[PDB]
Amino acid sequence: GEKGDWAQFGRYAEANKTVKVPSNVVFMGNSITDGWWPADSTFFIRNNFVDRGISGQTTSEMLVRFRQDVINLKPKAVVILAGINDIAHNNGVIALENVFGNLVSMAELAKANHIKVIFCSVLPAYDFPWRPGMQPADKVIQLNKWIKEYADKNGLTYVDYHSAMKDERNGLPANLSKDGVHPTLEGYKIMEKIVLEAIHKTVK
Repeated sequence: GEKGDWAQFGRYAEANKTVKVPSNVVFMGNSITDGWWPADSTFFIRNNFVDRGISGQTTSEMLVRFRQDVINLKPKAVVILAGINDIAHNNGVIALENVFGNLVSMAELAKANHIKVIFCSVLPAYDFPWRPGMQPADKVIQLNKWIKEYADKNGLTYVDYHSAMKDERNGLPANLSKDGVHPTLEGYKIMEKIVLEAIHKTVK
């Protein structure tokens, strides 16, 4: 089995100790959230957002890490962008319904702790250069259909990055992404506009 810190509790354990609690908005995510600070170093700080993205993580590590990096920070809301690394099988094979199930468990834990959930559409992806031949495009669309239907049925805000960034093959175009999965600064600026509008309408 695993030898190290599987859920990567060690990544933000120290950072959490100097976060002012109760906090404002926590961004929970994978490499897309983790890549935001190098692209725009003041995005989180100028909006009083807490960045808790960890490269390569699936919804499974996130559900386990959720208590330390979200619940214990007592935020008004949590912005969740997750599922692409589950589609890439980063933590092994997982059925798409079980990926959705992990997101539902995060939503239920947040609601039980009086945290508003802001769900984000999984970004378009046509192929994983690091995991070829997985055909993720339609899997992303199926997962987003479930996320959106859950968000609508439970009065949660849905952030549709996917419709704003997709090309004709339901992937990311070269100007928005270097690997067709992780955004460039141009892609992050599209995302910034959409998520800021969603947060300001949800969080007062």
